[PDB]
Amino acid sequence: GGFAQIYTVKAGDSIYSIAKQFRIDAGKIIRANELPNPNQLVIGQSMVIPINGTYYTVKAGDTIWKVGRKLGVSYQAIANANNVSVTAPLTPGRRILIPPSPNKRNGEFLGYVETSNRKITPQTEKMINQNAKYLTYLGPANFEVQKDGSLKAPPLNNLGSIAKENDVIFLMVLANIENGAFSDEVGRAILNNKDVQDTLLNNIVKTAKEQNFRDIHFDFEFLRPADKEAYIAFLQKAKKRLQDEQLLMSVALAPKTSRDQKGKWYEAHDYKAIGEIANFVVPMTYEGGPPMAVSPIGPVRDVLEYAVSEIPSSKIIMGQNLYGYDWTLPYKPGGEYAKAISPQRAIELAARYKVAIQYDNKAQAPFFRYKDEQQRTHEVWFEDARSIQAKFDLIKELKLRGMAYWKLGLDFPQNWLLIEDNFKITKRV
Repeated sequence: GGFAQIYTVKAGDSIYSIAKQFRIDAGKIIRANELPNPNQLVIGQSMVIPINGTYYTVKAGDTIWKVGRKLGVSYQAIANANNVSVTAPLTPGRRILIPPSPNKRNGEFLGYVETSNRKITPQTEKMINQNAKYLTYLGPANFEVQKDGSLKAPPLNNLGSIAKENDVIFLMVLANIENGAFSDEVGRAILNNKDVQDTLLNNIVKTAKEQNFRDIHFDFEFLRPADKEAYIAFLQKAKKRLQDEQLLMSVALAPKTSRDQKGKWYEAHDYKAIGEIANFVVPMTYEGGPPMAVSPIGPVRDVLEYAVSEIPSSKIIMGQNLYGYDWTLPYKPGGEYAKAISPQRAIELAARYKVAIQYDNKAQAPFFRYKDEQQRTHEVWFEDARSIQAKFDLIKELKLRGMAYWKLGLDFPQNWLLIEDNFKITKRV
């Protein structure tokens, strides 16, 4: 980190002892974190302390003009930020505020809104409109591409307006989905018929002009390995067409860790070739499987380090989940699907069923188990300020373009606080 103050609730904490510790009003902490449980804080719960800069814990020898030299910060800035004389004594063990470095790097952020087969609410849209402040791209999932080259459009609700008013590029998500699943057959029909491709591109361009979509996002998945080359040829064809219309082109990539990795899901995506053609790409670095972290940082790193070896890092937007899952144990394949939940809901569950939140250092993700009123054990994996910050650190380390979020509308206040703390948000309109 180094740009945001992240605090993990400890035994005995109250919202007021935390407020005192950081010399900030409890109201600001509660509002910024939309705390569902301000009088029932959970051990292991993480929150962002809403200020510009971060805190330094005073040590035995410390002074202010000193801390100015030991860091790279104006001493008057430190003094003013803490409301003290420059020659003011410093009590060890207490925190002093250090103003933020002037230099945040730029980042592009993408938000998917799932509207297919749904009627999203005014409340959800209000939330999306708030999120859009922090976004570079946003659009509805999905336009379903048909075998004849026509498009089945999703509900657009108010997303075009939300995008426009927040200087966000309206993004057209194209998917080979039939009956609620990715279809290799739909992929085959389009990628092996040039007439259908022309019809498809006409429909894409027509739709883009009608709604002012300005990025065309191809999310073709589970293609036949046999159609690998055909996909590249189609994307080359699409790229020429879209550039002529001043449209951006982006492509979703199945998460891979090597060039000759086999499997119906992965073979048909040539990272290097697609990376050359697309303006940017999105490796799907997030997850009816068993309990585990949704996007464990080890495997995520492996996929992204491979991506960078094939594709300029400045073209890579990493995928990220805004949800966690609640599994009912014992887990059994074929049985019930885990319940998707917001991180706020996860906190509420830990509070309700009186358990601490744990943190997996290996996965860099929070989790806990709890027992419900039928004495069934649940296991919950979700996201918090710590886990998102770890991903942002990875973006900076690997010099990536930014992050793509599945899916907007979910309640996760700390994500948005941390984007602004860590990045200058790119606006392209």
